[PDB]
Amino acid sequence: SHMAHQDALPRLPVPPLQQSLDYYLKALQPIVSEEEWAHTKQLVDEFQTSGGVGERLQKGLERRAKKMENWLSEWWLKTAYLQFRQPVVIYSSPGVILPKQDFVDLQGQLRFAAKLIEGVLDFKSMIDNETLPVEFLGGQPLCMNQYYQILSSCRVPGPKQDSVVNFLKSKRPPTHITVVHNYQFFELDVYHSDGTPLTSDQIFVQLEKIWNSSLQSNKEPVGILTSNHRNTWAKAYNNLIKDKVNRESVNSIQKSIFTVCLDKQVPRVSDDVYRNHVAGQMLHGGGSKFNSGNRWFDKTLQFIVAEDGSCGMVYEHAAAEGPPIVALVDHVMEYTKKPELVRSPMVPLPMPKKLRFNITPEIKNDIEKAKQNLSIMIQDLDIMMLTFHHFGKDFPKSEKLSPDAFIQVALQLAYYRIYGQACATYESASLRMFHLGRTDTIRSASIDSLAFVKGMGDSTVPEQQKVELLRKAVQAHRAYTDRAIRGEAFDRHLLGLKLQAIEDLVSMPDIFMDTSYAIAMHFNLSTAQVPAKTDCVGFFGPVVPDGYGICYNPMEAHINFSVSAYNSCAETNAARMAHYLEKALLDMRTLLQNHPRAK
Ligand SMILES: CC(C)(COP(=O)(O)OP(=O)(O)OC[C@H]1O[C@@H](n2cnc3c(N)ncnc32)[C@H](O)[C@@H]1OP(=O)(O)O)[C@@H](O)C(=O)NCCC(=O)NCCS
Ligand SMILES: CCCCCC(=O)O[C@H](CC(=O)O)C[N+](C)(C)C
Repeated sequence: SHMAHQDALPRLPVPPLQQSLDYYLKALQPIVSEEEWAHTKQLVDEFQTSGGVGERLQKGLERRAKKMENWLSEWWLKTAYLQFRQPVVIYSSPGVILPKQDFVDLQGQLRFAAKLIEGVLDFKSMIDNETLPVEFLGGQPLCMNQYYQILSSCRVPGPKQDSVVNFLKSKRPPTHITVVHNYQFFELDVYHSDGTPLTSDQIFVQLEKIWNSSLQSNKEPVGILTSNHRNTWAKAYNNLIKDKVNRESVNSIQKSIFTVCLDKQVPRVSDDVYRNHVAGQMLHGGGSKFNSGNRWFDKTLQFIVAEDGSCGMVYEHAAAEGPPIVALVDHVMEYTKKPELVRSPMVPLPMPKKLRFNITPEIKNDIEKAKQNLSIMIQDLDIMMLTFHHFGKDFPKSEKLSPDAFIQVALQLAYYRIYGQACATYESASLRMFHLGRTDTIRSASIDSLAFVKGMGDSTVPEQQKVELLRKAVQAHRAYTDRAIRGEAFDRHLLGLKLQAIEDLVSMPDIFMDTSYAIAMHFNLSTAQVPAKTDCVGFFGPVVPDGYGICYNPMEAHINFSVSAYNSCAETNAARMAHYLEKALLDMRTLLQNHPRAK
């Protein structure tokens, strides 16, 4: 970002070896057997002995930190995304459900879309001018690098690994966005010759031309190709761009500031599954027969505007994290609520260029294969959207407890109630207080949380006694959270030690081939909090076949929840997990209310 600000930021540290290993052993106690823990304990001692393997790997990481801006940056981006070969849809690209808008006709839909585009361009002005306000977390300045990765960027299919292109700072920065309607892409300039951005009224006029130039959905949904396996898409992509026209259209899409998807009307569904269907529409598009072909999942930022008033977005994870994305959302949404002023008669405008695609028998086959693949993915995705209206951050705070920790502890309780045991739990932690920092792992399953979930369901433990255990678990989780954001967690560290071993060309350390580590890294619960002023909520698929994907936005009086699971695993059920979570939160409130502290 603004290089001045970035330079004053501390560099991602490398936690002490013995410290991280100690935290690791503690986080394992609640998720592994005594026999397994005892063995790991032995591997740890040997691993960190003087003159041992761990010490050499640690030294390597410290050297890496001295010759790079962030010793973790490239490794993370690579292992977490660029090398992740599964489809980006559902398994990687997070989806976001925004507050439903009130437009009831085409003009209204296009009206909001125009306002949204203008709001994004407004936010972009701060990025180009580097005037974007500095943010804080834990009272520390935060990295703003992510904001210069979301716009005018795109992921690119690679035979072995993927790459990312960013034109935000190219010789002549893109001044156009891409609009998709009925699977057809259009190149739309949102800036005038002089350099000033088009007005909402002006953008609206352009969207109309675009909409009328693609009234029928007869064209092939070429964009659905971006939802297939990366290896398959890499090859299909290479073929697709062999045509001059096709390559030209793709280039326009990749360079576009961002994409706006004008989704078509979808079959009315039951009211008890409506929100789940809107979440699916934002995450994957619903299917090849709906709006899945009306997208380009390699594009970093995709804003979706439904015909029935619904709206949201889906973004490619290799670019940024949640906070930056939601920050842009809060600004855009708040912008669409701003009144109108200058309604002067706008001057004529050019016809948005239509990014055509020359289909061939081979390309057609690729599209069909993509449809088939996407159909399987969607059929296996189990989503449950839960709006916890009972309460929000308000109650936990009135109890002098961290809301997020309260929620995480509630999730642990809910899981234990269902399966009778704890499980490796992952909660995203922001490392933005460090230059180029992304995230680390907060492990919600601990000695204190397990002690709580056990005593909580113990009909032989005094209700007041469960209160102490509850507060202790919450405090323990808050402590872990504070350490994580300060670069004191151990997950990314341990990952670094393993990649370092690989780089040092030494045999894989036993500690990394240990069963305990496999268990610890197999997150049956993958979660993250998406704080936002806008009453929205994010969602993503589970990270493992037998796990859940839980995302939430804690508001003051309520909490927006999203729970995902796979139908391939009979042991998991999104609705059930959501219900136990809701009940878990309530029971914890009841417990605390039944035993006030003040007198
Ligand atoms: C882990 C994380 C979410 C915790 O955030 P947090 O703001 O500390 O969450 P908390 O629940 O502790 O605090 C929320 C509110 O409760 C309050 N609070 C916390 N502890 C409290 C206490 N003991 N008593 C009273 N109030 C308390 C906070 O002041 C805050 O108040 P606000 O509503 O006025 O802002 C954050 O540190 C982080 O890392 N976020 C990034 C996650 C991410 O990257 N997500 C996207 C992944 S792609
Ligand atoms: C709208 C975005 C909601 C959060 C998505 C998220 O948490 O992505 C995580 C990023 C990280 O922790 O590195 C990964 N995860 C989805 C697997 C938790």
